[PDB]
Amino acid sequence: GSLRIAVTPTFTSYFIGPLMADFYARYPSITLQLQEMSQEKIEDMLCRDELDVGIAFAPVHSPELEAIPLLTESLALVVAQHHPLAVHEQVALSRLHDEKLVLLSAEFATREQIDHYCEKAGLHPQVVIEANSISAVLELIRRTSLSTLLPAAIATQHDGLKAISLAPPLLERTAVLLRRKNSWQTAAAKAFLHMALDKCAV
Amino acid sequence: RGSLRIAVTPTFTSYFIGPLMADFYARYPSITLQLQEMSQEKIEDMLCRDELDVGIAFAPVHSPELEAIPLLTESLALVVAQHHPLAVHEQVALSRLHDEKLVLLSAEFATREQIDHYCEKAGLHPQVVIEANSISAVLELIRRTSLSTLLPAAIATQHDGLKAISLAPPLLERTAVLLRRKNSWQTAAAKAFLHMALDKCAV
Repeated sequence: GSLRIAVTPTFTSYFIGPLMADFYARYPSITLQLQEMSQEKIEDMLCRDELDVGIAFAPVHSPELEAIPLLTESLALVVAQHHPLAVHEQVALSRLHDEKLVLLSAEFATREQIDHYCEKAGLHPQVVIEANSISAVLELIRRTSLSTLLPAAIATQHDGLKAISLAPPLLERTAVLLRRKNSWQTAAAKAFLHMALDKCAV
Repeated sequence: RGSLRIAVTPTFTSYFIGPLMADFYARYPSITLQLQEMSQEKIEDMLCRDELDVGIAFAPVHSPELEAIPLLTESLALVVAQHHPLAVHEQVALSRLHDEKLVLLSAEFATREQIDHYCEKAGLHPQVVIEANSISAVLELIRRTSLSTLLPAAIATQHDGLKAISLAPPLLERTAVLLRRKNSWQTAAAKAFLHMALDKCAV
């Protein structure tokens, strides 16, 4: 194998795709392996040299891993263009109380965070639908007048979808690139790192 | 105004379940829905333990306590972007796979397993340059490259930039099925769901 990549669920919906596409077009000779998994798994596998690169969020728990700040992803209210709030670019955080949501199941870290900071903010929106797949959530949102909580970037990837900013912010996480320290990377791994970083410089 | 737990195999998530769940929700907004995609072995098991109300997978069903209602016929196609050299065709010879550089689902997936099986059976050994454990990742990769993939043609009708090329002869054809535990009485939500799923397939 030439390059094993693992990322937490959300990056699969807007980040890793465009990146691996570019990487492949540049170094077609390198075969790629991509797996979306929980940060615990990514960290574990990187320590066991079962993965070359990882993408997750701070803080990193394993001391043997190095973390390179990638980007700051903040959750937003993702809706269809026909959702009554779509007319806005930003709405009060208090708007969530009346939102009927479609959320990822507890399995996902994002959901976990949503629950934590919602209760923290005194917000208890009604979860009418739950799914264990981001795409399913997006699919349901496109066809309904419901909403979801996901990083804003995912919305820029779909026309019928729009990300509404929350004021004040519910959750903001720092995306990071993970690799095992004191471990020499292949030329592929290094070019990967570089490219990932060049993409977040815009 | 209660609940309804649904589970489907990976491929249905990318074209079937979404539109159906949205319709069901608009029709019966009081019912809270639970959707989970997983291996058929898990769906079957969970249905047996009354942990799921409805399942969607393929024939043959292994568990004898489960009932199986034929839903539709899903056949694998070569899915590519519109800028893919073969996109101009609607159907191509199965032999064209030898020259295709693919992006496929990993072994974890049943579809992948099937592909590897019938490919070998057909004497086809295409080169897999990229593997992922998510259909969306595969599709995302195909849209931005000139690579192809093997997935049920329907998936393509959900994306503009994508197109499904029919294979002649066909590589794989599976029978989609609705799963529920027999001798088990369904809720009104479960029943209405079953109905809607069938109305959508002209079944």
